[PDB]
Amino acid sequence: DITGSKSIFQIQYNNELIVWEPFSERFTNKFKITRNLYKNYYGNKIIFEEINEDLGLTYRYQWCSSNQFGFVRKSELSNHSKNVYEISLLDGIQNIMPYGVSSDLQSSTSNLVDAYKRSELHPKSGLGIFALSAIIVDKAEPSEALKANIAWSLGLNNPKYLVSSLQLNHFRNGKSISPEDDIKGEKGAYFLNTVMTLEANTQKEWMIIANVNQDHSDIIAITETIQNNKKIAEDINTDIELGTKRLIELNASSDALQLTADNLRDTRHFSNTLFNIMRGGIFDNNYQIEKGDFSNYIKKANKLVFDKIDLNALGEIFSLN
Amino acid sequence: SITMDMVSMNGEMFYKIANNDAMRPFFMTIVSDSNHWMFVSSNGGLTAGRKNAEYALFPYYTDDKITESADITGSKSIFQIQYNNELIVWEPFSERFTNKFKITRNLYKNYYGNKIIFEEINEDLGLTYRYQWCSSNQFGFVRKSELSNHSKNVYEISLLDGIQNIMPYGVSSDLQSSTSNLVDAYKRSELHPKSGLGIFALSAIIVDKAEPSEALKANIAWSLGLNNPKYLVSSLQLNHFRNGKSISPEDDIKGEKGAYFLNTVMTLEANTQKEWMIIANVNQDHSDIIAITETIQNNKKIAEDINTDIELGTKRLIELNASSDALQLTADNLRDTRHFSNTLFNIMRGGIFDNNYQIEKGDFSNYIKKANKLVFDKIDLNALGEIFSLNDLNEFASKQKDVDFDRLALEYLPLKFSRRHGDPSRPWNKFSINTQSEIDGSKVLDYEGNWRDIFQNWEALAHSFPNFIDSMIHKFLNASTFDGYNPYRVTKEGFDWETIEPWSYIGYWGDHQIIYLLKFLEFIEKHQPGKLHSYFESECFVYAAVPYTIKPYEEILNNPKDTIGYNHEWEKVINERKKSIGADGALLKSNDKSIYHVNFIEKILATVLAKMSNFIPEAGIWLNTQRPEWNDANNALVGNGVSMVTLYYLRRFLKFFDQLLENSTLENIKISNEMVEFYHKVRETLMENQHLLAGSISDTDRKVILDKLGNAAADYRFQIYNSGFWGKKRTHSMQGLKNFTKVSLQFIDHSIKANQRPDKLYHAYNLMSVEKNKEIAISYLSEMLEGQVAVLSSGFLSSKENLAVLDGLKNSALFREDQYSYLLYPNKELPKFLDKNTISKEAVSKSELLSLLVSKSNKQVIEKDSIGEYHFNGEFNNASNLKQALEDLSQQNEYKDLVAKESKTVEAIFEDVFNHKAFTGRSGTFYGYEGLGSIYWHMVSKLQLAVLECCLKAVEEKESEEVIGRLLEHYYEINEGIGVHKSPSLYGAFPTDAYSHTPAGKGAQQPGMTGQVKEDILSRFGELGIFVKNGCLELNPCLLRKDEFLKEAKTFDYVTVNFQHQSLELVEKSLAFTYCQIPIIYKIANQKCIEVFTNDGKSAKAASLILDKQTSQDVFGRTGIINKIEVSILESDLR
Ligand SMILES: [Cl-]
Ligand SMILES: [Cl-]
Ligand SMILES: [Cl-]
Repeated sequence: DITGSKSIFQIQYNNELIVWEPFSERFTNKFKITRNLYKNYYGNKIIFEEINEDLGLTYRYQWCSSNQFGFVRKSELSNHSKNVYEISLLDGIQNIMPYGVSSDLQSSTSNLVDAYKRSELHPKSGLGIFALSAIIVDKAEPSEALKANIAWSLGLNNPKYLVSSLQLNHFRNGKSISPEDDIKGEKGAYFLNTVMTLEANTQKEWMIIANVNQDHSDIIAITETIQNNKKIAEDINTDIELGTKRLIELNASSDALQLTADNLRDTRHFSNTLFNIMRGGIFDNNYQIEKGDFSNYIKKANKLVFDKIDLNALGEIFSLN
Repeated sequence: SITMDMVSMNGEMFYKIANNDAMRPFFMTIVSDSNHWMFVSSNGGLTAGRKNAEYALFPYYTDDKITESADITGSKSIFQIQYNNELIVWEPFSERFTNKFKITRNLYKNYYGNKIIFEEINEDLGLTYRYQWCSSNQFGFVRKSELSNHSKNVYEISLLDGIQNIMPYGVSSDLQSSTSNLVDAYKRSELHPKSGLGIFALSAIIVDKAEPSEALKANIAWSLGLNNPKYLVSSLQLNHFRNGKSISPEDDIKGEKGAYFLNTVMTLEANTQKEWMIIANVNQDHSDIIAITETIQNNKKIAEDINTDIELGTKRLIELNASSDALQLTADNLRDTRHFSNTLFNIMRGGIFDNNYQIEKGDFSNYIKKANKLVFDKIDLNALGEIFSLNDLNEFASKQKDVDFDRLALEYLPLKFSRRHGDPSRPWNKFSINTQSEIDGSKVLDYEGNWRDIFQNWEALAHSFPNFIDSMIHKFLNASTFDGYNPYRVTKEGFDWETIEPWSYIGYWGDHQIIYLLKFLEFIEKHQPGKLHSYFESECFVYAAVPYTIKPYEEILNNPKDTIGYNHEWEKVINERKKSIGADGALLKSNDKSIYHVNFIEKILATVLAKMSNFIPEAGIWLNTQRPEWNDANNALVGNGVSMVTLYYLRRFLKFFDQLLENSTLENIKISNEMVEFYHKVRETLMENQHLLAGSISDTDRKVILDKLGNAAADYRFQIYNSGFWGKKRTHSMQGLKNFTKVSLQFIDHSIKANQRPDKLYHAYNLMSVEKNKEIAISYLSEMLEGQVAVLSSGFLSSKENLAVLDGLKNSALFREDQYSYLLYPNKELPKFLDKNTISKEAVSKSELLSLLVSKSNKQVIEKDSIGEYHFNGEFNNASNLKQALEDLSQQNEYKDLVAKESKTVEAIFEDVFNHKAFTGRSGTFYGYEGLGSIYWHMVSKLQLAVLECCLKAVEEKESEEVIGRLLEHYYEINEGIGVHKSPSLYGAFPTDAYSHTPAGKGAQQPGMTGQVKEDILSRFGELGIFVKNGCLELNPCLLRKDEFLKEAKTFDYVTVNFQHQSLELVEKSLAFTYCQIPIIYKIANQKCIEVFTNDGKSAKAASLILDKQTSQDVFGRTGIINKIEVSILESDLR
């Protein structure tokens, strides 16, 4: 309810404002709903889905990974009713950690950490910066926090932004929010607020991207991309699919791929193999070895041997043979 | 919408916050007379237990997580209500059914702070549900439930009500915090069918050892008041019921969080109410559980016995608090309630005396045994009874002719009820309420506390028990070191010092000595004039052996952050003496004796000379002892920081001492031979530099003076660390000491005059640096509240100057508008993330190294972003990270030379970007606690007391009524800021409860045991005109407002010194309070008069409001001779 994905919709139906908060337990048995959960055959994507059967509205969000961009939350709001709906939506992620809090400190002393939080919005780009005012340390010495966690968005028109969960309940109670760009002392969050007309038999999509361990240069690169790169959505989707492709290549090298009459068995063999190579490893490239890695390994193993053996006769890459 | 009213609930008065759910949830401590603790949010989320976190009923987490846990932990109630042919589900206090019903939520807390009620009105159904938490020494926690039908309908209701996420016995708070999932696998919750009692245990105590580990205790919950209940011992079916279905009884659930739920079906008629209770307790063995099961089955009056024990709890709470003058009755119950809670939080932290001035032989005898085995063997306590007074002990001691017994007898403090101030909002502090023996639950007479916290609490406590002041003074002095400092903690047994575990080091706090000692010395001289004089030549004081070596002066000057080593060899000798003697083994010996004894004059010189040895003219007292002063958040000022704050209080200390010496008729003093050189070198340094005070002091002369003072201290301590005290003393002139005090005051006064700002505020903390190794330069820091508090406390400024300071303060950046009170230092905008760390293009291009690193796309030190701006590497926290990176670069051939050439240049660019030379600590770099925009209430209340003392000075010296009036206006406004009359939404909690701080973005944070309360106790006594001077009590308000006086008749229920609960009838135009637990009634009258009523049935009247010394001693001595005092006050003297 307080951490991760959160979505609230204010829907004009008749001359009534109706509030729907999918995946929450905030409105028990208010609506007939169906919840479905999806996971892909490779295990690297998951979709949460709620159908509001009273409104003929479905909300889905999907988690994907991107080596380049971090985590990508892809959202779809689908109107399969015969009605046109005026919807004001608040959607995003909450209890975003700032960079540089140890897991130990967050576990034992979360309240103290809050006093060091500062969440900001970069106005031009809509990117959210989740940082500390200082790295928390016992020493009586300066301790600058020069990295951040981030979240940003594509696909919604002229959004208002929150960088905290302070106004979430106000929205839940059918009221409108004020934009935030600088909140101190509170759990980080990243929410988009937009108003849209969702026609019958139509679907609206958007995505939120979040990443960790970002320095000033990393953040400027994203802000520039948001402003100048017309194909940024495509580049994100390309990097997601590259991820799947690389996952398949790793696993397939350990005989993960089978096709029988029974996809459950085929899928289980895939995941078995993945969990095996995740724990024990997979070979880099068949029986191929790199001179540089091998040379470093010998250096650490036995300095006498490393001094004595001349590896010049071997190429930059060579086989086990 | 959010109002606060007084409301009777079942015949008991509570404060009610209406619509409490419109406030951001706030955190509370529910107090007990016993060993209960309970930390609860206004939303219902809680942790609770007995003694400490290792006997938690509900899991012990930080206050954010407690607040966030309300849906799954603690109280839970679901009602299935048949109306029409519809089953309607209502879950009060939950967020499960948002806006399903029109509801009102109200929160109640009683005047004593030991009961809380949560209430939800379902306005659509005309149904109200309330539950109340109470404590019982015998039974544990009691949750009293009421379901009230105020509709015109009859309802068929099936209810599920109880408590969930009940801890099993024997889970450590550490394990529950870090590994709660593993704990679940060991849980087994059971129901005892015959009784309905729930048993919450582990299958085994969780341990790393490969050994059996039986879990032979449990937590329990049981119930009264419901007919034929079904029971759940888990939350597994909660959601089934939430969805309108019926439940199956449970009596054995493994692997799941414990819960205890009752299910019954009832017909609730119109205009009727149903009641029940749940009782829960911790740390129960098989015998304990059988006793409850038997009681449930056979004891017809068990409900009454529970209610009796709850009320006994309240009564005992009142008796404890009343003994420290907690009970007042004025026209304003908010003020009366705040005074009650202030006093409670004071005695909770510092303790309360067991029984007036009464001492038990057994406790006392055990204390002597632990203190000094030689003394214990030698002293025959037969002549004393099983119980005896402080006076009886003094008389007994006077006959034994043993100075070590004198000291131990005097130091004895029969305190109880103290505990450390840890809680979910102060999770770095471990707490344990160790007030009942583990063997038989009898009272425990013990105490422990951090130096500053406990001596602060005791100043307020002493007012109610004045004859213990000598005890406190000796405890303080005798726990001080020869080099003028003290260990970090005091205990009944003696004292504890910090040890070294890293970047871990020990030290001494600069503020610990002067002001805290002074308040006690001021107290005794008011109550017992001449008593301090009687100790001038009495060699009954000792020196605490704390094994810290303060380094030579030249090493301190060289690096004033590296100044104190732990002496492990000294430690071994102490531990050996402790085995051989007891606690007294931690006292310095001499060449001659096991325990070295000195007089009061020597003890004062020890602490004064240590401070003066760190005196930097025009700057203050150097902070160079590896610990800060009061403000931990400015802890990086240790090293080059200098305290004007301590100098201001030293001015007050030395003026007091100057007058004390002047009133003496002793012609000589007697001090350790070793101290003579030190005392003389310091005195001489000041005498021969006094000519400089005609103007300002150069940086050259500043160093000449500090070098002489510092070298003198260093030679003294070197001699004692290496050779010890030889045991000989020398006779010197009293005139010479008066000369020393006078010249010390001349230097301090000159320094004060050099520390006024243009805005009329005073400097709090300055910086020093050593220049051309021949000069000491001073620079200045921001305006700080603490400086204003200290200079206004100094006694140095005139009334007009005090008022100019306070006018400056009101108009300064320290005034925070929304709460109309004071910050510690200005709020400031910190740089936003993308503004923190940019290197100018010019600086990069002018550096060959940085330009080369950019060229080669090396990112170890500097990186260039895609709009062409330059940044230091994002991993750097400070210069030490930069240095390390430059050394890594210097391993590479192409960088080696440039790194050697430009390292200093690059480091200077770093310092230019980050300005770390200006860092004073986390105070300027965070947004809670002592941080930016935060009001830290203890310091505001110290300001209030200082302003009061300024008001009393102006009245006394007969300033113009304009000056008196303007000073009083400051007093009343500061008091308003404290917030007792604010709305709950502005205060952010119950305004009658103290909290540590209010940050910029939230209401009050950290409930209860703040040191603020001791200041507000003292200010309240000042307001009521309770003054002691020349051994005489005066009851004569000059600052008290007319509106404090009652507008209607009221009954004052109070407790006498002999624990009798009695009543007085007050009329209009009067009020009441107690002092030394005597009730005092003020009444408005045509003529001043005091009337003393004695237990012989007589009374005695005079026009003077100053009592004589003998009558005053009868008050202070708590002998029950005086029954009450009535004081007739002029309307024209009220404000
Ligand atoms: Cl502690
Ligand atoms: Cl303490
Ligand atoms: Cl001696």
